[PDB]
Amino acid sequence: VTQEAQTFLAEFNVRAEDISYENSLASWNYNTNITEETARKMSEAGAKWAAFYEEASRNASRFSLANIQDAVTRLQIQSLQDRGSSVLSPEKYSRLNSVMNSMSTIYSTGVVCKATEPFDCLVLEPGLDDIMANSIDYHERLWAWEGWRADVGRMMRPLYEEYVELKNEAARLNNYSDYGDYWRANYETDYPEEYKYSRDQLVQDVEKTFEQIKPLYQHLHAYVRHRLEQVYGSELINPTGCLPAHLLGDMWGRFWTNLYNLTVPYPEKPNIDVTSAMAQKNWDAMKIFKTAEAFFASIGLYNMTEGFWTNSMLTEPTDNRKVVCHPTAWDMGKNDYRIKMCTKVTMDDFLTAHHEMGHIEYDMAYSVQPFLLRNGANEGFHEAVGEIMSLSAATPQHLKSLDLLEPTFQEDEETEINFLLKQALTIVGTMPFTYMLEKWRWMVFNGEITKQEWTKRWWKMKREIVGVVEPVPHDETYCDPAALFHVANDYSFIRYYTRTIYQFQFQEALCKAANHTGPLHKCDITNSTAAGGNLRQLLELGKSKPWTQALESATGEKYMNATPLLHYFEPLFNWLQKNNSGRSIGWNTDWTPYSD
Amino acid sequence: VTQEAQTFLAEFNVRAEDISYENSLASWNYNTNITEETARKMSEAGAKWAAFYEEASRNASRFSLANIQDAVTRLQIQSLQDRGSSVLSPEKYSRLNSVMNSMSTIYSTGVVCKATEPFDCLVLEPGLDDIMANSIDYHERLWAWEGWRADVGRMMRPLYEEYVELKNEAARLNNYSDYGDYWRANYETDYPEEYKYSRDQLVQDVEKTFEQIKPLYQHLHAYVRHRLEQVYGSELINPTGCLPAHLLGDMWGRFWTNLYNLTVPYPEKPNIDVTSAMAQKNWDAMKIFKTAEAFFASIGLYNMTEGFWTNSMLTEPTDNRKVVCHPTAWDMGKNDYRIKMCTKVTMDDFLTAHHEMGHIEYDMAYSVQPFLLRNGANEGFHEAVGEIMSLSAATPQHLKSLDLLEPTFQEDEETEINFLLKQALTIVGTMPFTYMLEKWRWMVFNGEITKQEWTKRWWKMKREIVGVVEPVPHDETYCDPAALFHVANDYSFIRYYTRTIYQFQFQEALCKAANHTGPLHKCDITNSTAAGGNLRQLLELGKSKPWTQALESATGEKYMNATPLLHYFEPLFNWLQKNNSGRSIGWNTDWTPYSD
Amino acid sequence: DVTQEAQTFLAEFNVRAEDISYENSLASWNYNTNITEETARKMSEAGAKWAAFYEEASRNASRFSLANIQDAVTRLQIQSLQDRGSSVLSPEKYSRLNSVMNSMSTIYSTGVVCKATEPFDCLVLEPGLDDIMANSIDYHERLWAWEGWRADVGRMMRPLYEEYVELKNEAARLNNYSDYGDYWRANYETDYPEEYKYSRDQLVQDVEKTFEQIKPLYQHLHAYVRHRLEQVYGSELINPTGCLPAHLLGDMWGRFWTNLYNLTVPYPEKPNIDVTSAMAQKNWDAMKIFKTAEAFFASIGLYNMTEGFWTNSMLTEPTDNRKVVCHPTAWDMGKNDYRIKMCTKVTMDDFLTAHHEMGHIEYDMAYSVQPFLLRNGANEGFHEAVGEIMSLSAATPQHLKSLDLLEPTFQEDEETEINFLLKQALTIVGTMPFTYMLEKWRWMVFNGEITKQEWTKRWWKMKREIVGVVEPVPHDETYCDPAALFHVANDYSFIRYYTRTIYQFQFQEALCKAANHTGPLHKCDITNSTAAGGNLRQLLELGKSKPWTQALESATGEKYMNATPLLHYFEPLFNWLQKNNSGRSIGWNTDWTPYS
Ligand SMILES: *[C@@H]1O[C@H](CO[C@@H]2O[C@@H](C)[C@@H](O)[C@@H](O)[C@@H]2O)[C@@H](O[C@@H]2O[C@H](CO)[C@@H](O)[C@H](O)[C@H]2NC(C)=O)[C@H](O)[C@H]1NC(C)=O
Ligand SMILES: *[C@@H]1O[C@H](CO[C@@H]2O[C@@H](C)[C@@H](O)[C@@H](O)[C@@H]2O)[C@@H](O[C@@H]2O[C@H](CO)[C@@H](O)[C@H](O)[C@H]2NC(C)=O)[C@H](O)[C@H]1NC(C)=O
Ligand SMILES: *[C@@H]1O[C@H](CO[C@@H]2O[C@@H](C)[C@@H](O)[C@@H](O)[C@@H]2O)[C@@H](O[C@@H]2O[C@H](CO)[C@@H](O)[C@H](O)[C@H]2NC(C)=O)[C@H](O)[C@H]1NC(C)=O
Ligand SMILES: *[C@@H]1O[C@H](CO)[C@@H](O[C@@H]2O[C@H](CO)[C@@H](O)[C@H](O)[C@H]2NC(C)=O)[C@H](O)[C@H]1NC(C)=O
Ligand SMILES: *[C@@H]1O[C@H](CO)[C@@H](O[C@@H]2O[C@H](CO)[C@@H](O)[C@H](O)[C@H]2NC(C)=O)[C@H](O)[C@H]1NC(C)=O
Ligand SMILES: *[C@@H]1O[C@H](CO)[C@@H](O[C@@H]2O[C@H](CO)[C@@H](O)[C@H](O)[C@H]2NC(C)=O)[C@H](O)[C@H]1NC(C)=O
Ligand SMILES: *[C@@H]1O[C@H](CO)[C@@H](O)[C@H](O)[C@H]1NC(C)=O
Ligand SMILES: *[C@@H]1O[C@H](CO)[C@@H](O)[C@H](O)[C@H]1NC(C)=O
Ligand SMILES: *[C@@H]1O[C@H](CO)[C@@H](O)[C@H](O)[C@H]1NC(C)=O
Ligand SMILES: *[C@@H]1O[C@H](CO)[C@@H](O)[C@H](O)[C@H]1NC(C)=O
Repeated sequence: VTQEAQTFLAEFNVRAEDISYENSLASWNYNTNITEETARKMSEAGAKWAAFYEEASRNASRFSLANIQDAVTRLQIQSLQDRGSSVLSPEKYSRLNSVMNSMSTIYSTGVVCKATEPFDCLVLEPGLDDIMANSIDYHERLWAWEGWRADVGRMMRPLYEEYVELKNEAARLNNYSDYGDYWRANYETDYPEEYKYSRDQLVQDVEKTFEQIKPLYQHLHAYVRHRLEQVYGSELINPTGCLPAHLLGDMWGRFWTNLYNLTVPYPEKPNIDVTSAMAQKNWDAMKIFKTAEAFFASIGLYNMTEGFWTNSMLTEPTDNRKVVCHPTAWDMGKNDYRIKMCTKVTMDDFLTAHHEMGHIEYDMAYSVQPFLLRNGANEGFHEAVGEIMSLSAATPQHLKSLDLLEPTFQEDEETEINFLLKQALTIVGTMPFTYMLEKWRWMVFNGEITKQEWTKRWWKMKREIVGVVEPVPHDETYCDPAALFHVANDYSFIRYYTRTIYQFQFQEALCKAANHTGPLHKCDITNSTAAGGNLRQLLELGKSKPWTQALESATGEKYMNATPLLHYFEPLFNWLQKNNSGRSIGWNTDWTPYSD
Repeated sequence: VTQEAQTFLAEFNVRAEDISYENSLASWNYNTNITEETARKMSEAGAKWAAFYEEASRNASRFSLANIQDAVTRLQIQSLQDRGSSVLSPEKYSRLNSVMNSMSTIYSTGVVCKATEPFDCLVLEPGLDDIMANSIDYHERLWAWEGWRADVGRMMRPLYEEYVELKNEAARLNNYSDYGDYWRANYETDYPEEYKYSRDQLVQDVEKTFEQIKPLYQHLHAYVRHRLEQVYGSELINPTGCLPAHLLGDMWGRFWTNLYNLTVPYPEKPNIDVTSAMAQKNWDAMKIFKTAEAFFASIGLYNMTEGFWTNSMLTEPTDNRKVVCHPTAWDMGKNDYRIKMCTKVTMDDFLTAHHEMGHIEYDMAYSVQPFLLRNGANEGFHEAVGEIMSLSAATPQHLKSLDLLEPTFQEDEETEINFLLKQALTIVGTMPFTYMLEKWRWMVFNGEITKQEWTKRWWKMKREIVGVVEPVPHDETYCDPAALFHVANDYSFIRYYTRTIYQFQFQEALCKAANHTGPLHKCDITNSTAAGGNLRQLLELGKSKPWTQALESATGEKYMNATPLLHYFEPLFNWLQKNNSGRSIGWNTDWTPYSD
Repeated sequence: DVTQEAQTFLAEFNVRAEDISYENSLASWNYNTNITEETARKMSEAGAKWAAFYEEASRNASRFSLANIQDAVTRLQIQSLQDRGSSVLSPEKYSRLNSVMNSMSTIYSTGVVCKATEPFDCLVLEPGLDDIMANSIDYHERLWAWEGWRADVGRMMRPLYEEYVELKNEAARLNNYSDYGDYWRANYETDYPEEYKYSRDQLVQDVEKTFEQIKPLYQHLHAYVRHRLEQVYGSELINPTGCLPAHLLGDMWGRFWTNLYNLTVPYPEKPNIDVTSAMAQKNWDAMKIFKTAEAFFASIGLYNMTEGFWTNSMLTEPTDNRKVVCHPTAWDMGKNDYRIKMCTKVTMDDFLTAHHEMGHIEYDMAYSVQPFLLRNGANEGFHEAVGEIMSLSAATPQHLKSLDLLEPTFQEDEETEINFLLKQALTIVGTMPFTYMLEKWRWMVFNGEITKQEWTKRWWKMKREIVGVVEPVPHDETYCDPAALFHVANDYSFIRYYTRTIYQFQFQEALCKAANHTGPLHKCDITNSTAAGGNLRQLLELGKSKPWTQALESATGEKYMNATPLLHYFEPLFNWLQKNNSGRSIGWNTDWTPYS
């Protein structure tokens, strides 16, 4: 029984590595060389992965987990046993395909058109993304926002209602309750009793730690809301009500980082922008990577494979070749670590480079585990591992190490509150947003939000949870969640929440390992070797052991804990309490622009 | 002004000699003992030398060559009027030192790391090298080649471009069109008449002698090509196209010597194994350096000094201290001649013991000349002098005479063809590699090759002139010339080309003077006093007379002639004309390992 | 809310103002095509009617809170209109300034310097001193014209110039500007779209930031001319290591070095590219010039010329018909009236001028569709910049050969290319230090950084500092040498030429992108590129609706002035200038003057 399980697994893994290697290959050649053959050869290789993974999961299903003896085979044979969406019929399964594919190309090809002159039609990326990052014209930020919602979003709704049907349907067939139970199962460490964690206890710990985080945000919300008035006027911001989504710093208010210029604490102070110094010194892309390399190399982490320095696209491919420049790390496989990035000589990219080289390390580290176990402990682990590198690299003492800053930079509590704010805008402001978004999706798969309360219970949950109100009413011809890439591309979103909490559990366990004396935000893990130890011990695990066990072994705690996050931000917490003395620290759920 | 210039050289020759002797001291001390205190003192010495020669150079600039009658004092106040890198502003001097100082420490610290498992990083000092000399794995030789280029070659690229800009500015401040023009100032014997050689003439005559060698290079090329199809196989070697740069037997394809084992014409015959003959003759490093001086005194010349015996490092001083084991012959100045060498009992180091002592004798003959003229008649001479030596030493006449070859050793063609072949790998394989490397710098300093087409035009010349294609496509992010030490450490290269022609013009000259009749390759100048008389007259010259006069007085011809070489390699060619009847001398300059 | 009241006020202002300024352009067209006294009367009457309408309407608009206007467009108009300009000042101080301004302008036009020998005949600028300054090589004749233009006319300005700056500066402050230099620097201030802002300080920084980008280039062009001008004037009058004397630079100021080409021709035995002869043979009039220019615009996609253009425009000096302003200008008369004023000849310079002055007409006819108060180039330089990219493509020997102006057998070797590139530099690179330093000395005089007692004292310290030009005769505070320029006596800004010359190359590179032409930028013509011309249409159709920073982005990709495409253009000359500037210097001693 166990003999055949290891036999079958020994067969699969061989043809599997070889066939998804063809799929990393075909995908690379698409993203770096965007044409139509590459379009074909990518779906031609994806299809081969789908049907080999389909059949092999049916084969795998034959094996009863009760009659397996290895903790390691059970876990392999378990995960391969998830037919996921092949459980449904070929007609229904391809109706889910076309519906999912149409949602996708609707998103990709969207456009909202101006109202005068040539009726110029503008695309999300980057036209609309550019207006939502940099514009302060209330009515032009609205223009883009309600057009993206009433013209693409409208084109989403019927599709999404089928998607939800067919996804829920398939899900149930797999002994899950809704397609949100399917996704929660990523957090399920059932198997060791000391480390048992259910799908339920994910929903609970999510909300629980949000609540631990809610206060900080409400001072960030009350802060931003106030210097949002200075720019748009008292007519347009209710001092004490929810904030309009079009005014949040990108298309959805996913992040608030573009509202920095409007909400910088101490404006008369400089910044930590090294792009200046970086470049003064003829600096190039490699130097960014090769310094990222010596960071990890300093921690006793893995240098970069030769395949890495050849087969990566680290810079934009000069001319005549189109590229999905979004930074990405590919565990291509068969020992093929590559990074995709149209790198520039900027501080953002410098930290982005650290972040992406982190994902590789993780991929190299757990290269040792068998093919089916070579992924992060759970979904939000990869991301946390990545970002903690940016946490250390961005510090001023590390930037004084690399000569990218003169010993003149004063740690003025001003630039400390400047730095911490830009961080929270990004890192805090997304945690209600990401929680509410994936909640709604859970509650729709739940059926708690019936199909006739979608646009009602969405914008209600926006107002009550996130502090964010619609500037124009929406009926049920809109599908505001499918306004966002991940909702319409069949991607989970809770991970970005669980990234955030985990990365500060990590950063604190790591900055304890190196005698760190004081403010978390001034921690750099470099030259630790000791921290890197704990860091290597987790990363080489992939999914070999429950996410609970590796969180405890590296940090000391078996469970998601938002307290370390709250440490990383205490100075700013204290600051928002003291600035927002005369404001209420909360929001109304009855004021809307329309009601004003 | 003759009188004063003379009085000024009077002051300089004494001050100078004394200071660069302290340098020779410091630098030697670094190479016989590699610790911190030695490198520092070495650098402090290089300072005082560098400063002293600037002021000196500046004072000689005051003078006026055409108001100096004595060609001798003309000559001396000339070479003293050249600075370079010093003419540059006090701020740009540092920018050039750092640029090179990081280039050079980039090449020394260079590693490349695998992915197979414990990611193991390998330097090029004792490793990546071994992989290129001893390997048959296309993929691993690609692993090191491509990786050496995409870690280091790239890591040089923004540093070569600065060096090139700042160095051309110095050459031009020194009234030379560019840094190529600067470098070809060596060959300028434009002062004495009838012997004027202009710098651009070197360019033409290097090319004009190159063409004479194309027919021998191309057959040698087209033979190994076939020897490589039988190792790596027809879908890795194009039988009518270039040869992939990584299969060539060192890191750069510079010398094809380690390819003998693949390419040897008669692998069933025997090689010259005086090694084990030296082994059972209880030989030691001393006995080698003693049979070498005993050579140098049968050419009627001088034995070694007492300083050579006690100051030289001839046997590796164990590992109790660390040493630069590259074999160098040091003319330390103030009458002090040393050789640094990690001599073992290898037929090869027995040859390099003759070759390096050759340098010393040349050093000693011209010791009678004034300090600023105590150097070889041009760069090419000195590295040739020592070669005409090892040419004689290893010819089985000379070996039998040392009782190191059987009293009845037979010289059938099979052994004389295996011998000549192996040599031609060493000596003919690198004539194209060398003409084409130095061309490409020349056309970069000149401006003919622009930064947008630096590596496009690099690899295009590697194909046309050299018959050698890249295994991986390289873009403008690499700087493949600086993957090689000489390029990254600011060293002129054509000297290895001029050398290889000279050594054979010299050696026919001396085989004539020795009434040697027959194959040039079987010539020995031992117990030849007519030979040595000729060679001493040339050797005392130093740079006192035009290198043309020098080359004329000893060999008759006063310019480079590729035809003594075509004479030494004549049996080989006739063999490569018949052996390649079925092959196609030539190479397509289009096919690549990556075009299907 | 005020937007609506302001749109009513506009529409009532635009009708009547289009109506009056048309009369104003008419009156003054009638003046510059027919210079009687009745035409002076009517030109003044018309100017004063306008002046009244503008005092009268900028008052009516002063009471309009710009922040209370919703349209960027309808705000930008009301903003412009809100500048009283010089109308702010008293009735007494406005007439003062105007009369101070006229007597400056008339001194300039009527100024003479006389000879000193026989009937003491006196010379004028247009058909007099200019020729001496543009043909002569007799040092002491050039000194006569340059030095008599500054002690007759120049000194007739000084008191008027001091008065004018004090008056023009009150106006400034009363209009909320810190000096008059600020008022001027306004043109580049764009700050309505918050992604696309610019401040009057940023101009100063960026003019200085780009000028440094160009200094190395202008230095080698300076250092080449100086060696040439020694060759003529000898060693005692032109210091090899020092500033050129000021009366030896091509015209009365050295605004352009163009007329030194005869003296600094790189390869003077090649066939010249003056097409003046070929047109002479082919029997061209100006109508052929203007029709080939038209067709050029036609060829790119831009419009042909209106009837009103051909029948109204004076393109030829009136034969037997009164006096005329010859200087090429291009009149956007109003009411869809486009014309050109010019005294064209059959000479290439006018041929190019016909492309660059039909370019303002193309710009005009394009933004015609804009509102009246928005019918201008997005800043000073844009307008001149459009024309100068028309002359670029017109001036290439390739575009010249196509018109049969060059022989079909015109060897376009790199010697005529470097010959052609040098003449471009002599007009273009020569003038940028000229303009910057001058504007820099104007701005600082208005600042107060340059007090009255140091006007001339500072002026020549800046000539010696920024432009490498020294005065052959000492001057003092009874001079006002800067007011010997037309634009200084006639209150015209100047930084435009510096900004124009920077824009034209961001333009040319962006349009040669669209034109599918690769290679040296000097060889790009854009004729028959409907594509190139369409991009140029969507720029040109804007006028001033959107900010310039944003115009530059939508046309070149970039938002800020960039010296780089101008560096690419001249890059070949710049490498050639380095080689042919070897035993020379790259700079100037500020201390040496031809009298000290
Ligand atoms: C990681 O690699 C380093 C060497 O690579 C670096 O590359 C550059 C980006 C620059 O940072 C250089 O300083 C580095 O050299 C390894 O350190 C070297 O290892 C070799 C062989 O083990 C040794 O001979 C050298 O002396 C070392 N260099 C120094 C400066 O000490 C390091 O061991 C590698 N670590 C891992 C985990 O792969
Ligand atoms: C070079 O030295 C020899 C003697 O030293 C040699 O040392 C050893 C290498 C050994 O193998 C032999 O070659 C010699 O022992 C000089 O020759 C001797 O000179 C003396 C005095 O002039 C004479 O009486 C001896 O007969 C010579 N010995 C031989 C073997 O000929 C020789 O002069 C030296 N050469 C020069 C250029 O100084
Ligand atoms: C601009 O005018 C041309 C016609 O120009 C005439 O002929 C050319 C050879 C040139 O020499 C001009 O200076 C002449 O005045 C227009 O081309 C004509 O377009 C119409 C309609 O598009 C077509 O029927 C004719 O065949 C064209 N004439 C030729 C000779 O091909 C051109 O469209 C005008 N461009 C504009 C308005 O932008
Ligand atoms: C190699 O160099 C080191 C350092 O230059 C020598 O060590 C020094 O020896 C002297 C006298 O013996 C001491 O006073 C110094 O303090 C030593 N310095 C250091 C850094 O140890 C060493 O002697 C040299 N080795 C040989 C074999 O000569
Ligand atoms: C170059 O020439 C100058 C002038 O003759 C020498 O300058 C003097 O050098 C002495 C000794 O080095 C100093 O004591 C004086 O102070 C110097 N005087 C001046 C005016 O420079 C200089 O030494 C010469 N340099 C060389 C290397 O020969
Ligand atoms: C070519 O082949 C010979 C024998 O196959 C190799 O010779 C060995 O070389 C090493 C180092 O040079 C010596 O220490 C050994 O003693 C040699 N072996 C024998 C049997 O003599 C040689 O290494 C090969 N060359 C290459 C480039 O692989
Ligand atoms: C990109 O793809 C096209 C067509 O698929 C192909 O012709 C081209 O050579 C490719 N370029 C690459 C892979 O660099
Ligand atoms: C020029 O002006 C005078 C007086 O204003 C007038 O009489 C004459 O006709 C005018 N000529 C032209 C061509 O306008
Ligand atoms: C300014 O206001 C006066 C007063 O009503 C009006 O008569 C005049 O037309 C206005 N001038 C303009 C709008 O130029
Ligand atoms: C540079 O040196 C050569 C050699 O004499 C000379 O002919 C040339 O004129 C020198 N150039 C300068 C600018 O001094």
